[PDB]
This record gives sequence, C-alpha cells and structure tokens, in this order.
Amino acid sequence: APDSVDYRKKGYVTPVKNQGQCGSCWAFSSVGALEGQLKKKTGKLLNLSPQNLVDCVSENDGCGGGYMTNAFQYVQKNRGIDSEDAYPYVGQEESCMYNPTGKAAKCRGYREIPEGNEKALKRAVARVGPVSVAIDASLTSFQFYSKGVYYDESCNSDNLNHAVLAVGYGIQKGNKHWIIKNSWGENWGNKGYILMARNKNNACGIANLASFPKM
Ligand SMILES: *[C@]1(=O)[C]N(C(=O)[C]C2=[C][C]=[C]C(C3=[C][C]=[C][C]=N3)=[C]2)[C][C][C][C]1[N]C(=O)[C]([C][C]([C])[C])[N]C(=O)C1=[C]C2=C([C]=[C]C(O[C][C]N3[C][C]O[C][C]3)=[C]2)O1
Repeated sequence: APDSVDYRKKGYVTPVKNQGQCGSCWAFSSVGALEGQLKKKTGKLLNLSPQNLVDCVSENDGCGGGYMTNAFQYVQKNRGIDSEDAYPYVGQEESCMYNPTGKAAKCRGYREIPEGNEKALKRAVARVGPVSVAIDASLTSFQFYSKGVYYDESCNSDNLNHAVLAVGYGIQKGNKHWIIKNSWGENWGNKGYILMARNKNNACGIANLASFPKM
C-alpha cells in the first residue's frame, strides 16, 4: 500500500461547504475534524453544525474568527454539538440556540501536533483521520489556486490566518503534498480542495497549529 492516503475515499469527509460572508473558517475546520472522528467511532458520515460553534463558542469571535481547540473544548463541556440539520448555517453570528435533542456528536478533549513537526502531522493524519490545521492564506497565489502542488516562498509560517482541513497526503509530480479541504465553496481551488507543499520546510506553517478532536 503506497504511503499516501485520501480519507475522502475512506468515506471520512463530507461535501465541501462555503462559509459565505463570514470569517468562520475555524468553525468548519473543527467540524470536519469531528465529522471525521464520528465516522471512525460509529461508521456514520454526518454534517455537523458550524453555526453551532459560531453562535456558542464564546472563546472565539463568531465571524470575527477563532481557533479550533477552543471549539473542541466547547463541545466537551457542552456534552455535544448539533448537526447541520438541527443547527443550520446562516453565515452570521446569532444568539446561541443549541438543541440537545439535535446532539449528533461529542468529544473528550483534543490533541495538538507538536509545533512545526510535519512527521508528527503525517502520523496523525495517518492514524486518526482528518486533522485540523491553520495556515497563511493571505497570499493571492493561494486565493487563485487551481491545480498542482502549491508553494509560494512568500508564505509566512508566523502569519497564520486560515483554518483548513488536512484530509490526506501524497505525491504528485514527485512532489510531496498535503490534501487540504477548504471551506470557500466547491468552485474554489480544485473542486474545493488544494494540494499544499509537504516537507518543504513547513510551508505556510501547515504543521504549526495542527489539531484533532478526541471522541
Ligand atoms: C477564517 O475565516 C479565515 N479567513 C477567511 O477565510 C476569509 C474569507 C471569508 C469568506 C470568503 C473567502 C474567500 C476567499 C477566496 C475565494 C472565495 N472566498 C475568504 C480570514 C480571517 C477569518 C477566519 N480566521 C480565523 O478565524 C483565524 C484562524 C487561526 C489562525 C487558526 N483566527 C482568528 O481570526 C481569531 C481568533 C480569535 C480572534 C479574536 C478573539 C479570540 O479570543 C476570544 C477569547 N475569550 C472570549 C470570551 O471568553 C473567554 C476567551 C480568538 O480572532
């Protein structure tokens, strides 16, 4: 078995979503990490509610942005997270309207990838499934990506600003990569995804704030 894997084939990832006019990339990165663990722990693939995290994770800033841990931690002490269907996405901070009857998953903590260790992140993705990662996506070469293994020597590992989802890793034209799932719609990048340089010195700081939830 070639040392590369795409959890999309395994059935661990749901369709690509679009956050609309909202800075909720942290909420989708989290959800997809949970969506992945849920399918591992129970064999079911469901769409979890990111609106849930936007409206209720007060450790974050709604559409103003946020981090994934604070999200996983909320699910923990909340004893659950609704599903997309129970808590639909409207693309705008509203009042928390969490419904326990909607609860479609939960988690007993999370684990961080050691900072800047692509080896670690590789193992994780391999042994756990979709991992949540943060990156530098402010560059225009990113925003207009469409094919091949991305890499811009102007990416700044210290300027993380986007929460995306590692869902695999492989090799294209001999170029090691990271299958990344974005939340800007299916018409962005390549059907919503984007291959990002792997082992090229932690490009855009891919493994600089990596994490996944414990279920
Ligand atoms: C993400 O959404 C990433 N960003 C975007 O994606 C912008 C965008 C939006 C819509 C469409 C498109 C697009 C682009 C190209 C083609 C098509 N469409 C793009 C940019 C910014 C917004 C958001 N970023 C984040 O959330 C970061 C992520 C992190 C680096 C992983 N985080 C933050 O911005 C952030 C985290 C915060 C914060 C403010 C306060 C915080 O602490 C609160 C602490 N306190 C609260 C009370 O309770 C106790 C704790 C944390 O900002």
